[PDB]
Amino acid sequence: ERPLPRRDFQRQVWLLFEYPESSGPARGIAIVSVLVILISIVIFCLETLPEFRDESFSDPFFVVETLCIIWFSFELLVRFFACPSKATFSRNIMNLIDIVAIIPYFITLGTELAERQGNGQQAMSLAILRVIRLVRVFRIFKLSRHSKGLQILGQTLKASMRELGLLIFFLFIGVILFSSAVYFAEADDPTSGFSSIPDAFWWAVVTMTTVGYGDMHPVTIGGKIVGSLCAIAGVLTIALPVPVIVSNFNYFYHRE
Amino acid sequence: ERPLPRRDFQRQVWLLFEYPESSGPARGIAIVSVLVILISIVIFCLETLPEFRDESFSDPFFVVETLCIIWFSFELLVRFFACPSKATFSRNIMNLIDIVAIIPYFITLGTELAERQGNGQQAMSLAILRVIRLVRVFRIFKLSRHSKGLQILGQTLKASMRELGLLIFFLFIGVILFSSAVYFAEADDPTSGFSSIPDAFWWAVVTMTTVGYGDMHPVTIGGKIVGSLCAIAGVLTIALPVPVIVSNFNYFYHRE
Amino acid sequence: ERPLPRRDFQRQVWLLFEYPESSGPARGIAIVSVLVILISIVIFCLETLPEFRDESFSDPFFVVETLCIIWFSFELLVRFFACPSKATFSRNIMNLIDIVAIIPYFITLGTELAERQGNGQQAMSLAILRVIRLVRVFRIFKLSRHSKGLQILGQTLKASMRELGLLIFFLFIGVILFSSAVYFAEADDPTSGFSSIPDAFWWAVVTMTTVGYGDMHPVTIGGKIVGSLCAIAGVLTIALPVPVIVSNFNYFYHRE
Amino acid sequence: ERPLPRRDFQRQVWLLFEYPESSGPARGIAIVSVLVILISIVIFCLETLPEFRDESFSDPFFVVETLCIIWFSFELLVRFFACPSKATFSRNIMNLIDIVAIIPYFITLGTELAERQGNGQQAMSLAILRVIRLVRVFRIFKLSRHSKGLQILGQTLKASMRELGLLIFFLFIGVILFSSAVYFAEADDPTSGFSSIPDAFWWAVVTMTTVGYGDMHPVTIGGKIVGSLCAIAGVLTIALPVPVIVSNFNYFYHRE
Ligand SMILES: [K+]
Ligand SMILES: [K+]
Ligand SMILES: [K+]
Repeated sequence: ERPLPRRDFQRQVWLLFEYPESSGPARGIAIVSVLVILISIVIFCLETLPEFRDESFSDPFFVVETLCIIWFSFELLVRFFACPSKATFSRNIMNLIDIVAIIPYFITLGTELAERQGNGQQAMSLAILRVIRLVRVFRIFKLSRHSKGLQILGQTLKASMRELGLLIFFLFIGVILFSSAVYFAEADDPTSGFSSIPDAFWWAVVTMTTVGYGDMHPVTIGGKIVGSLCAIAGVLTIALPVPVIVSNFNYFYHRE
Repeated sequence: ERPLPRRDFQRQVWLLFEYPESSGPARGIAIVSVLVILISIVIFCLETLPEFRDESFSDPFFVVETLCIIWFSFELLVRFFACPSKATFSRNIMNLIDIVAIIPYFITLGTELAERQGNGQQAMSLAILRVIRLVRVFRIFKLSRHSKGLQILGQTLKASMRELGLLIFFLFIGVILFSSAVYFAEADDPTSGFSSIPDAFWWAVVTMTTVGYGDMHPVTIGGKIVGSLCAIAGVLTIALPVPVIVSNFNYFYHRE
Repeated sequence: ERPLPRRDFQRQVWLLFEYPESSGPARGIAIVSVLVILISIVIFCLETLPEFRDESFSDPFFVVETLCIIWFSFELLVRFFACPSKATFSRNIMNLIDIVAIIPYFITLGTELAERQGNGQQAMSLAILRVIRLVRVFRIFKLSRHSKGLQILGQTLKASMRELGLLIFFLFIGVILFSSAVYFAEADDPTSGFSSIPDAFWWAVVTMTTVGYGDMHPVTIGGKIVGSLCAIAGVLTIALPVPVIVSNFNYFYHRE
Repeated sequence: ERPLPRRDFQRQVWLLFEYPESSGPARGIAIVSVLVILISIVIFCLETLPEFRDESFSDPFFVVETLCIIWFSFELLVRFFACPSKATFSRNIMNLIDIVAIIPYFITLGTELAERQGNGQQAMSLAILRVIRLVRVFRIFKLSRHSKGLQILGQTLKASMRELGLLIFFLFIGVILFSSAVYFAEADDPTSGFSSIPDAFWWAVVTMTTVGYGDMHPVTIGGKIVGSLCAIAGVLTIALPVPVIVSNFNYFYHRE
């Protein structure tokens, strides 16, 4: 188990914010957290449309974000307020997700107020600002608190690291081998889409995995001879470590 | 078992219309029902061609439908006429399929006679009438009475609801994650098909499941780096709960 | 076992033409049959090129066929010459393959000599003559005499007829359902490739099985909503009876 | 086990160059070999770009190759210098990979110096020189010394030769059968991409394996009827001997 605060207000509060099975208020708090997470995801994925892109203070999009960040920060602060051991809090993982999901809103807001008002700046960089906007998407994983499915998935992926390594390794070797073969089989032809070996990598990964987008396909006979072998060998290299991961997931899931 | 009427005419009739193993007439009735269902499906799927679309009373298409509806209604009425318990009849499922397959023909016919003759109407709506035409397709499931395969499938799908939930959940998370990544990796380029994050959802679902229609594919290098990972992760998220459903079906089917 | 002729010449001959494990000559005869089969297949698949198509007596293509038919007929006649029981010969299957592979050459040749010389004819029909040319391809299955793999495959396919029926049935139901849904979701749009429900069948089969050729894909949002579900449900309906057939093949193959 | 030299310098040297678990220097040597292999692969795959292609002595690309070949030759020579039995050295496989990876650099260099200086030559041939450049790619397999994954893969592929034969055989039969059917179903149409049976082979292999590049697809109804059956039968013929190979790999990998 875990220690309990065994006190007057703090123990009651921590049982409220930690165990959704306790009472009516615990279920209410949990549903509130789920609703706010969903709202924030929709806001993030919606503000990127062509229509509102155009070319702050009262915009509809800029409000909702502040409300969601307020609620996340309040929840994190209260949850940390009554926590028995600090070492466990540091060693956890959900708290890392929460703090990472709260950081970017402070950085963006913080950066604009100080610099624009009292300095001349590029932005920072086109790349730097763009990079942050992307990190803002980790709010999905806050649903790990409310579903056993994601936690089972996390444990399965942690247990099976080595097989992931093997799968990527076999894919890499196959990609290099077949890219080289099909580039050299089509150098003499003028009308070929393969300009260099680093350009056939995309074709090799899209053919081994059986997606086959349809651009860059062989035309010479020597090209087709190799494009068949790539298709055949993709299945063989892909399907080797799948049973291990499926077995791990099934055991972790049906365990209880 | 089930109670039997244990009477003079009604018991004989219900044994005729319920158990196709009894006699010659039972087999004849069953084959008649199968023929009529097939005819009705062909009529529904055939009257939609470009040729007879053009821009009622004696049309070839409008007759056959009335005959099929007559036979379905007669069969349902007779089957319900001699039924021991009403609660079982309400709690069943095949009867729901039958009544749902009979409703739309009455609504369409019923609506035209009263309104056109004595009122001015839009139709109802373009959408409303169009919506009903689609519901007319549930006549296929009336074959659940005549094949063990469909009933095995129904039981398997009922038992494995949770794994279906998990599969859709993992797909949804993967879709959002990779759509966001590949939209942000291709914002700077002018010649890109991805205008907004809600526009990359189609690409993500068509790549994770390995269909790969071939429109909307990445062009920048940063786009290709992510389009490879989507292809790899689609297999992993798809192939997790398949063994459970296959095991359920195999057990339900080979049970007897 | 099987009866043996137990005689002077006929028993020796039948042991020569039936059991390739006996002696050196048996192995020589077997290799000769394999070489002739391969030659005939190459001739059939080669005479169809654009170059020799253009718009008989001494053509290179017309000779080789007569030689191969001569050898096949000689082998069949000798094999039947010393056969203990006639009922077994009729009830076999390899002999059916041999006679079916020998028939078309006689029909084509036979038809030209009598009719052209003494009558005026269309050909017979464009379709009739074309149909026969296709039947000429059953010469491949004569390799069932020389590989255990094909015979294992034949036994597996014979044992698992019912699961094949179920697979086709589920595919048919899924095809009709999703074709109807995606035709009705795209009637209002002008620029759609789906003209009628019988036209969406091709899209449904190419999407459920995850080939995805790339013509005929949805454009409206309502179309995409259904095109995702088709992709998901294809895997589910395809992957149900595969384990049974794989188990049958594995048992029949590893049995000995 | 294996014999040990049991001597003063040679035994110490062979333990250094053979067992990376011994000491610090053994780990250093192993990491050096890995770094050099990776460098050489990058050089080979990088010198083929459009930019440095243009239309030796001090080029950046021509140096690095000489350094890598020097190190490979030194390592091979030292490893062979202290080897107990010659028969084992000949019967090994890693040494074959090393000598094959060292040969091409000598041939290319050797050929240019003698012939250009004292003779007039074509090159040798466009094909001959091109063929060698391709063989230069076997440097990847030198990583078999430093990963258990590749060695497990080698043992699995050696054990399962027969199932590979069966898979290719079933694919070949299916390809011929469906190519013939879909060529004859589309001869009458003018606007068809299938000019001859040898031209439909590419379509058959790309459809059976479910890649589906998207050129060459059927247009007539008779063509679509067969293009569906090809898609269905590809899964059946592909998925038969996969369980055997997966079982072999799993046993060899989880053995220890
Ligand atoms: K696929
Ligand atoms: K495709
Ligand atoms: K595909």
